[PDB]
Amino acid sequence: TPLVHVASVEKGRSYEDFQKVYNAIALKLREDDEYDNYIGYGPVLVRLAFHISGTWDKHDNTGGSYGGTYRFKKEFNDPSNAGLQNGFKFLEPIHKEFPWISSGDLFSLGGVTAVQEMQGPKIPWRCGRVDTPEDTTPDNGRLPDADKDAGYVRTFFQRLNMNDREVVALMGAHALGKTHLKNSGYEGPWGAANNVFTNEFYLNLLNEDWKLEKNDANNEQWDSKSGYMMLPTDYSLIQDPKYLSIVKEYANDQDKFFKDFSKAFEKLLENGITFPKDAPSPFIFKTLEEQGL
Ligand code: HEM
Repeated sequence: TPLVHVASVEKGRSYEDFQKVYNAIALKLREDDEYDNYIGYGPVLVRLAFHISGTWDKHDNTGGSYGGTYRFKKEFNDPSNAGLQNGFKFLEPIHKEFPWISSGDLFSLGGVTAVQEMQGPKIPWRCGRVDTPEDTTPDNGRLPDADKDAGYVRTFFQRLNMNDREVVALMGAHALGKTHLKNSGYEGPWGAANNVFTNEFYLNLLNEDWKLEKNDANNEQWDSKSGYMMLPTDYSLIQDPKYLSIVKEYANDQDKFFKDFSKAFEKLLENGITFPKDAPSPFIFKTLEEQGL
């Protein structure tokens, strides 16, 4: 009925092979630090990992990270994906260097690398994604809109099998990077340390004095006097009672948040994939720092 996407390890590669891809990405993150006014490419990679995974549909098993379909024009030119071409271009040279890795594996590894190199938690990762044909490319319109409420969010996430806790954990990724008017019709960062992974998102949500205003693209956003912004969907996390109690917990305990994020992120990246019993267990990569590089 539903497609079956069985993970198949890149022939003859082991842990050491993947750690090398990881190190290459990480070294290039360290090196191209001027991107986006010195934010670096971390945030854009994280966003890319979400976008390639978020097209999944638990009803017929289409979309998700397995097929590396973002590589095709249709998905590539998805209006919801505007701005991601920057993460793509960042990874190309890496792919050229390690041509045996599948796309889905590369896109998803980039997210993991980014998180860990920005001092986030360790995210166990699995290889085995296999490139699929251009016709397995999902139609545009499966990614979420920003101008909605908590109801919308819950519903949307349900399509990916995520519960409340998972939604809130994943959203703390909004501590990174910022919105760009030309990309999404929104402008401004969510906080101050936008290239270090922390629970800042939750603190800003609870602690700032947010004002609803229209931006230059004529969209509504929540603006704070500190110069931060929140999308309607971010703001909805404090409008929903179930969401709000989790926001508070995270605001209160970065460690808890890191644990929840880690699990949720890996789940997101593995949705739609079947891992045979002989498949290697998830790898945990060392950072540059841990290797002394
Ligand atoms: C309701 C769900 C979500 C909505 C509506 C949403 C919407 C957006 C929008 C409109 C942008 C700005 C794009 C631009 O102008 O460059 C953005 C950026 C971003 N998104 Fe989300 N997002 C959602 C969930 C997530 C999740 C689950 C993650 C990862 C766990 C994520 C990671 C990011 C990151 C890191 C950025 C900043 C990228 C940069 O600085 O280039 N988002 N998101």
